[PDB]
Amino acid sequence: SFDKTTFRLLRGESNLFYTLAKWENNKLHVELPENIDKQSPTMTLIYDENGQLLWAQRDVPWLMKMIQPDWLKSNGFHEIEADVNDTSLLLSGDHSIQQQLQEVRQNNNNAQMTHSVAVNVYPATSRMPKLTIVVVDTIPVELKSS
Repeated sequence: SFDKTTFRLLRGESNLFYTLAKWENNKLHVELPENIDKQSPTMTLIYDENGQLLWAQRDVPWLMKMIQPDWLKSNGFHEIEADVNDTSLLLSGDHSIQQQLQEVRQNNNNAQMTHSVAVNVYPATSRMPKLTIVVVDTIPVELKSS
């Protein structure tokens, strides 16, 4: 389930990467230093107006397969369910949550995890072509803080 905090985090990251991105010589450039890459747990994906991926913050095949093409045309919100192993492949970043994730695995037979997804479509501007930015919250809602 979405909460206001998640809405702001996802939208904020979307704006961060839209602002960071630049189009030059017919190509998208996302010059991303490491400390900003690790700043947030979220994972950002950027597609062109035809739904083709231009840049991914991290490459996680199972998740990419779950982002439906028809979700990339207009602003929206979506939730994707996945098993614990897939979530571990998506988080695979900072122990804190990871430690909690293993706790969930042990104490549940086949717990289902749910990941929050926000889609933001940016109309073309004088300096950037039309872009669709997808931001995935890598911390499943079952593990969210209160």
